[PDB]
Amino acid sequence: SPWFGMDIGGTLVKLSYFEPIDITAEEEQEEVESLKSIRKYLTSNVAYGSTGIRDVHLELKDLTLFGRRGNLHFIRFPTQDLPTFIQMGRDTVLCATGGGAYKFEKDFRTIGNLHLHKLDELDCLVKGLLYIDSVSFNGQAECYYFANASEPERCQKMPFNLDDPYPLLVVNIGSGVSILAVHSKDNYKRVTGTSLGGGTFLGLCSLLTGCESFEEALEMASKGDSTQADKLVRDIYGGDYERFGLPGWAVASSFGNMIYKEKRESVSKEDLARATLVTITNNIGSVARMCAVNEKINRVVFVGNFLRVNTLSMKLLAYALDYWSKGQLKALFLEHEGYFGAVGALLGLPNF
Amino acid sequence: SPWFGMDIGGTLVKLSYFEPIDITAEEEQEEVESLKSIRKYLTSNVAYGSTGIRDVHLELKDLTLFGRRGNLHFIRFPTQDLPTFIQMGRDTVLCATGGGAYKFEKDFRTIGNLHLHKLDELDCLVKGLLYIDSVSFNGQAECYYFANASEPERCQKMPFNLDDPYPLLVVNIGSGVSILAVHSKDNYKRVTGTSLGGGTFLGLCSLLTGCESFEEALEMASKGDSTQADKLVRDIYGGDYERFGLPGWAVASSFGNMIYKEKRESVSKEDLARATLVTITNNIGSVARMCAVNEKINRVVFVGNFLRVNTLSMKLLAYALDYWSKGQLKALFLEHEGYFGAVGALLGLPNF
Ligand SMILES: Nc1ncnc2c1ncn2[C@@H]1O[C@H](COP(=O)(O)OP(=O)(O)NP(=O)(O)O)[C@@H](O)[C@H]1O
Ligand SMILES: Nc1ncnc2c1ncn2[C@@H]1O[C@H](COP(=O)(O)OP(=O)(O)NP(=O)(O)O)[C@@H](O)[C@H]1O
Ligand SMILES: N#Cc1ccc(N2CCN(C(=O)Cc3ccc(C4CC4)cc3F)CC2)nn1
Ligand SMILES: N#Cc1ccc(N2CCN(C(=O)Cc3ccc(C4CC4)cc3F)CC2)nn1
Ligand SMILES: [Mg+2]
Ligand SMILES: [Mg+2]
Repeated sequence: SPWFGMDIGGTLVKLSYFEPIDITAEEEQEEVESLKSIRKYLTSNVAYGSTGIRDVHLELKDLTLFGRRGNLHFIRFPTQDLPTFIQMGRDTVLCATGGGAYKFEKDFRTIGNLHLHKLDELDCLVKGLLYIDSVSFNGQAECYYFANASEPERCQKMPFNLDDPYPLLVVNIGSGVSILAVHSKDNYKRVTGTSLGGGTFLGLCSLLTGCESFEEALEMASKGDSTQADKLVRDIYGGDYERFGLPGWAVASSFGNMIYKEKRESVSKEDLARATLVTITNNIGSVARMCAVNEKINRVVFVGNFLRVNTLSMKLLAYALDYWSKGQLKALFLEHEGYFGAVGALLGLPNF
Repeated sequence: SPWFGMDIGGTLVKLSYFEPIDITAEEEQEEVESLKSIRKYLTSNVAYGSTGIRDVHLELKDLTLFGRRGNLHFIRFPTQDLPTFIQMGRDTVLCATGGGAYKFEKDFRTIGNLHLHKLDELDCLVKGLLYIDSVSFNGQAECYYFANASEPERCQKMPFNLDDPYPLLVVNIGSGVSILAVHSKDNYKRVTGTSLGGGTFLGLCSLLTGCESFEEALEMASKGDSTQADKLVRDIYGGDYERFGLPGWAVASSFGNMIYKEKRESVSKEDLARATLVTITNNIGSVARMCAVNEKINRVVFVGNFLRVNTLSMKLLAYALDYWSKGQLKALFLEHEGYFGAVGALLGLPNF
């Protein structure tokens, strides 16, 4: 059957699909038309229906997997549209992770003779992350950081080597946030999590601005000034709070200037969008910092699709983690950050 | 002069005023009419102007302070109205803390010959907290907790002894949040803080519901169902996430159900108010838990005026801290929780 791994999250389904490129003359004959139809449908289209997208820039080319050569593809669509996906399927052994592997188990079994194997999401995350870093991103680094994140005229994306990846703090920013401490390939734990994640950004942003997509929320945020909504240390002290080394620009109270009616009446949608992004991002960084200090881990890698096409939040994490840790922690990022669970699920295929 | 301590915060001014009750016959003669006017104005009124309030239930009666007996009064008004207060004053040595002791220093000096002594807010907090617990609340405990916070038919306020108060984690919930680690009477530090505090509750609540006061925000929240806005673990998994011991009722994504337009169209203002309260309160508890674990401190005391007339948030903190710490941390509360800085400032009077 086709080789897939699927991560069904609260918001997005992520699918990794291995396309064989070493099909022999005989193998092409002994392939049933439905399979050929699936393969050409997936490789000849970049949009699937109205909401499915293949992230072509992420494709791993000429990967050797399970003794075959092929291309590894990365595909996403909203969990809300999983009924369409399953209905297309009713027109295979499926390794699946994420909460939806449990929630929609019975729905996947409406596909006759389909074998569903549920795999744990944080176990799939770690395996897929380590795997993709190991094979490289088509010879480039999978992992990167922002050099000189405190100086904007210097701040720039730079590769980071994870050849000895342990220990590692993994911050998975999906709908919510899970924080993992990875000590070895088989020794890892979920430290804690936070409820203020990507779904909070998008949910609050939609309530406050009427935006109707993640991308629109980011576009608004890019044009806004969060300090129109937030109360800063300098709004309370008139300057820095020197005694505890708090700079005047630090946010003392997120949305704290919105207690004044006249400020609520002058704030723009874009300002609110940016304050929402800054609020969520700073809280993620601060929780990550506290977990890193507690776990005695100085490398903090951020994954999940909150950071997809979201350089604002990545740069804010890079600057804030370095600034508030006095340079003791470094923020790391991965090119395939939304897809590690799906890859880890695909990697469980030989166990079945 | 009258004995005052003042804490000028980002949102509220808190004032502690010592009323002597041992005035002798001669002392009453040698008292100038303006002073007599101030004392009778403060003791014969409970509302001052349109926005000042004396919290009569908090009064400490027949306290011995600086070798005199008197009553200690607790008074609050919005920082926005400090210009009115200063203008009334222009119709004394003032010990003052909070960010506004710095920001409004020049304004206080418009009162002729007034000596302003700025004192550090976290230093005043610790001194005032330890002092009030030491003298008791008119013979009752200043400190309390909620017994059996996990069972609602049993949950009840109970006194807690702080006679050896160290070590102590103090979580000061004002506009934002400061977290203090107190190891002794003279050994304490600010561990960290969070920007998601009382001003975030009130600012977001006002944006989302149009409420026009803290009390109205709490009244709305009391009638709402936060699960109409939040995405829970059971919304993602269909039940518990057993592998990591996450119950189905845990919030996976605050406001995470608001990414769906039809849910934004059915959610009530009250639901949004409660989701705002729950979001802020859970984040405060979770940050407090992480700091307590890092500081190796198991007693966590919550202060500041976010918790004033706010039993919902107190009970949520009590339950959440006990539940998520598996009973290793206990949430503590103080009857005079908004006023410790003002008291600590008053206690610095003999140094000048
Ligand atoms: N096209 C998109 N649609 C929706 N959300 C998007 C999109 N692109 C990025 N995001 C963001 O990515 C988040 C979801 O990230 P993701 O890692 O896929 O979480 P999930 O796995 O679906 N949720 P979870 O069950 O908590 O692990 C959303 O909350 C948004 O902030
Ligand atoms: N009458 C009220 N008016 C405004 N806020 C209130 C009131 N009663 C309670 N609150 C809450 O109490 C918070 C302020 O608490 P408080 O401890 O007085 O902070 P502050 O000292 O003024 N701010 P900060 O400079 O950060 O220390 C507000 O954010 C509200 O959530
Ligand atoms: N990555 C990462 C990362 C990102 C942010 C972060 N912060 C920790 C420090 N903060 C704070 O104390 C926020 C704060 C709260 C209250 C006050 C009172 C007026 C005195 C002042 C005041 F500043 C702000 C948030 N930590 N880490
Ligand atoms: N006092 C105190 C206190 C209050 C709350 C608290 N929480 C820590 C545990 N939380 C979490 O992991 C929140 C969370 C995030 C993501 C997910 C993913 C679907 C799997 C699931 C998921 F549950 C919730 C917040 N901790 N302490
Ligand atoms: Mg996920
Ligand atoms: Mg204060």
